[PDB]
Amino acid sequence: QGLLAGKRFLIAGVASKLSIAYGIAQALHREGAELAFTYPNEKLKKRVDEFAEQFGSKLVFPCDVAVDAEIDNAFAELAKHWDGVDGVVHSIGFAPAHTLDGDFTDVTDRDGFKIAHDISAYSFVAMARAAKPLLQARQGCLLTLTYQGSERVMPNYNVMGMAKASLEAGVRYLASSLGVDGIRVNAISAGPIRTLAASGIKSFRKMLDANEKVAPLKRNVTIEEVGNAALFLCSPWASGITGEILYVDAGFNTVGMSQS
Amino acid sequence: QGLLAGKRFLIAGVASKLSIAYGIAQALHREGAELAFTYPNEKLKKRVDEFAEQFGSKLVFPCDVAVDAEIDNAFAELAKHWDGVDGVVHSIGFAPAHTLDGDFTDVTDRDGFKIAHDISAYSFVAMARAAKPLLQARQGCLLTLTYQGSERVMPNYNVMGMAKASLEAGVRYLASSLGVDGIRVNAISAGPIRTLAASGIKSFRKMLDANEKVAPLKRNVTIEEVGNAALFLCSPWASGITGEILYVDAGFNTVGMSQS
Amino acid sequence: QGLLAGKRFLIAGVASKLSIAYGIAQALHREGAELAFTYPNEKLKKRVDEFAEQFGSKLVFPCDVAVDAEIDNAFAELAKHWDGVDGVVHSIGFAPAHTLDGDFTDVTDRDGFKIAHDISAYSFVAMARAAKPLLQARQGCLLTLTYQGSERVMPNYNVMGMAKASLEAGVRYLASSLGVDGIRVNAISAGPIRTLAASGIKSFRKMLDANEKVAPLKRNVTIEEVGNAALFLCSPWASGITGEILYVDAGFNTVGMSQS
Amino acid sequence: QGLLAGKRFLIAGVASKLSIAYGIAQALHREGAELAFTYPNEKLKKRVDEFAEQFGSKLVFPCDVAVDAEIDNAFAELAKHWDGVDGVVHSIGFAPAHTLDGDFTDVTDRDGFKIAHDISAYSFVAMARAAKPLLQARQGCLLTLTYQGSERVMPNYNVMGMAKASLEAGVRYLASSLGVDGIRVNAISAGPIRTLAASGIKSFRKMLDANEKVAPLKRNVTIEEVGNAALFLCSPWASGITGEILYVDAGFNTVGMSQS
Ligand SMILES: NC(=O)c1ccc[n+]([C@@H]2O[C@H](COP(=O)([O-])OP(=O)(O)OC[C@H]3O[C@@H](n4cnc5c(N)ncnc54)[C@H](O)[C@@H]3O)[C@@H](O)[C@H]2O)c1
Ligand SMILES: NC(=O)c1ccc[n+]([C@@H]2O[C@H](COP(=O)([O-])OP(=O)(O)OC[C@H]3O[C@@H](n4cnc5c(N)ncnc54)[C@H](O)[C@@H]3O)[C@@H](O)[C@H]2O)c1
Ligand SMILES: NC(=O)c1ccc[n+]([C@@H]2O[C@H](COP(=O)([O-])OP(=O)(O)OC[C@H]3O[C@@H](n4cnc5c(N)ncnc54)[C@H](O)[C@@H]3O)[C@@H](O)[C@H]2O)c1
Ligand SMILES: NC(=O)c1ccc[n+]([C@@H]2O[C@H](COP(=O)([O-])OP(=O)(O)OC[C@H]3O[C@@H](n4cnc5c(N)ncnc54)[C@H](O)[C@@H]3O)[C@@H](O)[C@H]2O)c1
Repeated sequence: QGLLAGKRFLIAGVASKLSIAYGIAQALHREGAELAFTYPNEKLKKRVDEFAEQFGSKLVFPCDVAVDAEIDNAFAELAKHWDGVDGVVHSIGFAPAHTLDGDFTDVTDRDGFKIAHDISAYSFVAMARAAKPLLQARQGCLLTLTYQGSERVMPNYNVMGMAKASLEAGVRYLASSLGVDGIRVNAISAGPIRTLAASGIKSFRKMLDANEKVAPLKRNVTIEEVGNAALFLCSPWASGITGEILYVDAGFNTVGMSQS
Repeated sequence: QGLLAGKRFLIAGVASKLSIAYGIAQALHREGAELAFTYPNEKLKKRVDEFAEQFGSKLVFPCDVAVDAEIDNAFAELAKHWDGVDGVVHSIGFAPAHTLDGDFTDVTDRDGFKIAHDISAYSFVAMARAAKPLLQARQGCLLTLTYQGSERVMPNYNVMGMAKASLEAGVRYLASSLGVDGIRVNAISAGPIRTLAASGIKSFRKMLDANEKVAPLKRNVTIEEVGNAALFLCSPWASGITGEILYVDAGFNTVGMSQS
Repeated sequence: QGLLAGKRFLIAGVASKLSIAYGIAQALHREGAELAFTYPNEKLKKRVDEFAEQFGSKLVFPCDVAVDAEIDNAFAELAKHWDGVDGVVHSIGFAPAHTLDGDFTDVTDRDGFKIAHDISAYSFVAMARAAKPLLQARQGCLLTLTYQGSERVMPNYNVMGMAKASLEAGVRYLASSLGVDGIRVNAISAGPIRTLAASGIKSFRKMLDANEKVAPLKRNVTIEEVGNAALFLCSPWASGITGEILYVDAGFNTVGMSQS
Repeated sequence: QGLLAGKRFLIAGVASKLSIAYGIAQALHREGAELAFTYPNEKLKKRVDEFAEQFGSKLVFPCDVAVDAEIDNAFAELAKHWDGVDGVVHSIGFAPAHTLDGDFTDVTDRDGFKIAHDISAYSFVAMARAAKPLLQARQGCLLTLTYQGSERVMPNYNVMGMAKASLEAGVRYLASSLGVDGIRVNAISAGPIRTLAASGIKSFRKMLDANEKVAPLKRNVTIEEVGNAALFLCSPWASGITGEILYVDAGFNTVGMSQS
């Protein structure tokens, strides 16, 4: 038996096999978890069904976190199939491209700010409410991904750095609120990894090349290592850890100035 | 001839004689600065006109930071009068009443999140964009107010924690964007202060009494030490300080666990 | 197999069955690890022989970290039995009772300060150096314990706060130095736990009680939960992690102010 | 008059006209402070009398911070002239050369650890204790200098980072220990400036080049910009500010990764 024998986990935000969430899906399944999966939109449905089956899963649901009623239904639809759940993994984030390309002051407009924070920060609080019942059942847990662009400035990150800072404070507030029920809320801050949201971004190459040089382990981290770190926080080995941001970035955050 | 002699400062967020905005206006004036002012809406037009008079000022303009026209217009209006400005002081913050009262997961709703972040965080960026031409002239600087509820959970603060965390990251993103022009960007993390944004609230009472016991100096902060600290971060004595979050809370944030 | 099958770990700082290093050992053996052990003075030896016998181990050595030869010695003595080690686990700390018993200014003399930083902080840098040859073979990994009394004031803790601050800086620096050799350095900020360090102290309970009231999971943490976190940080599941301070304190570090 | 109208201030650690101590003293004298100085060893005495002459001071005393006797005497010898005192500025920092030149794990020996901590971290505590009676009288304040080597890795800083972290904790433990006598205790974390610590070192030249590139204000900071921030923390404008590490580094600390 694996560490999560006969446990249930919903995984929000699986678009491709390069995803962080795919790396998280692998790891949990490896340790004998039973996965459910949400999809954002009808175009993604067939691919998420293929990914679901790859993890021996037939529990797929449409959930666009921009809509309230999709969040409510997607967990009311899950409540039919499962009478409880051990963890929900939030691995969602978005910003309009125009707010990510350039200098923060000019391109950061109201509507792009409003979306960044809605999808990337409020979805997690929305999802935490719509899960609270099925989580209370098994004293389950929450996991989200964040980026250190929130604590310190990173080129081009811009309005995401704010929406990610909102989300990390939001982790600590969910943790205190849901603590009394036995639910743990945690996040991982991942180093840069090549996925869909990095597709063809030219900054990303140089920026990964910089992260590789600056980091203490002299390499960029893998979706495998983010998967294993997530698993730990989704497991009973992390029962004393709530409210935590776990940096999985080779120790890049700890470096103030690199020799060359 | 005080420290700020023949300098100009727009002060955004004066609603009463209790306000941190008021305290800041007092000490900047007390050092010989030419203040301009803004007011949210028509109902607060007279009271601010009255508070404007007090500091030799007649440069009062309408600014609801919810609307994009009103932000840009009021920064043209001022550009007729002034051809330069040494500082802008953001001191605006709002969240709907039901978001600041209950269980975080239970009470915190999509629009309440949108609104809180929109007024309490994006307004700062929007004002920095609008204020950018004038500040370029004098190589001036920005200042906003934040609360350590972002960094560590406080009771009944909830989504404002998420909104302040977003604002504080914003301060750093601005610090880097506008730093090429000598424009500084800082914030003050004020202890709790009975100002207008706590009246009718019986929790805030208990909150000030706790703060007095935990704080090292064993006393709350009113608005004149927050005012004098804003004076400092707005003076040429802080020419080397940008992107800072200065804690004006008589040490509260350093205490891990206070005796009883 | 267990996760740590065919892996070797040294455990420095086993005093009693209340100890954290004791708890750590139980976790590591439970997943198939072959432990070594150390003892500081002659009076401890047989108790450490007996704890080592409980984990199927006759690798028990003298290592008083006050003495350089005794640190240099044991890692030559270990070098006979093992060609390569998968990690040292530093779990040593000390301060003269009189320094942890009163007002910080009144009681913090030069020798107290000297011992505190020598045993609790410096030692980790020495035992990193002594252990580096055996660590490079299997790309092993270090791990010390710390208390959040470094980052915020806890009453009585006093000089150990400055020692732990030094130690946590010790971690980030070693992590950069030894990263090049593939080595991971990490710490755990454990919540307060009743162990032989507190045995005689009245005020520690009132401190343990406070933690339970403030912490979001409303409970203290066990040497098991610390132990299980230390297993994860010593494994291939934490290969993407170095320089981290992982809080295992049921989320006490996230709360600025708790209901009552 | 200026801000510090007939206040008294002690300045430990003026080495030359390039020192921060000197630069602070200057800015403190500008606002009407009567200054007293100390010197370390018999060589520096004339130079420190020569400098103390520049600012109106014949109050100059011998104080090697390695020795307890000269601390208790220096504050007994000051107590003759001055009945009370308004602040003590601690600009003392020292580590061996060998410890600040190489790989961290190799060059850090027990004695170099003990010197770096004992001088750069304990000296600040020891002086606060001797200076209590005089400080208590005028409800005076303490200031110290630190480097963000404590919080993140800057190359070749090595064991000093452990001492600056140790120090930065002591600022908090002293802020809460001496807080009940209305004594404020703060530190300035200063950007890199060329001083007598930098003289002879060649890495320093390169480290300022990068710090200028990275820092949002595109410039290093001046002893006058550190002077005027110290002034603020030693003044009545900072009465709500204790236990603070104020960054005066052109916002370098706020940058995760600079473009280029
Ligand atoms: N890429 C990195 O190196 C990195 C580093 C740190 C943190 N992260 C975080 O990891 C998370 C996962 O991103 P990723 O790296 O796997 O990239 P990704 O683009 O594959 O993942 C983001 C996911 O968000 C989903 N999503 C977008 N809008 C949605 C909506 N309205 N409703 C529902 N789902 C929606 C997408 O379908 C997608 O699967 C993000 O929140 C990101 O900020 C990534
Ligand atoms: N009082 C505290 O405990 C404390 C501590 C730290 C920081 N802060 C923050 O400092 C700032 C100042 O608050 P305050 O203490 O002066 O209270 P306040 O109510 O006097 O000030 C808030 C200001 O925001 C303005 N405002 C609200 N909604 C607006 C809108 N739609 N458009 C434009 N202006 C709008 C109000 O007119 C008012 O002037 C806020 O951001 C607050 O959150 C408060
Ligand atoms: N228990 C807590 O509240 C707590 C919380 C966080 C961190 N910590 C830290 O974790 C570590 C483990 O503490 P513990 O709870 O296991 O206490 P413990 O007393 O059970 O273990 C401390 C160990 O340090 C050893 N030690 C003391 N002086 C030594 C010396 N000169 N040379 C070598 N070894 C020496 C002791 O003999 C013992 O084995 C310490 O560094 C402590 O500061 C403790
Ligand atoms: N300049 C920078 O780059 C920089 C940046 C951040 C922090 N700092 C810190 O600021 C402080 C001032 O450094 P500086 O730039 O003026 O260099 P400096 O060497 O000129 O000043 C340090 C002072 O410490 C004194 N000192 C050393 N050992 C002593 C002892 N045993 N007893 C008494 N006095 C002793 C010296 O006499 C000297 O005046 C130090 O703590 C330094 O670590 C410097």
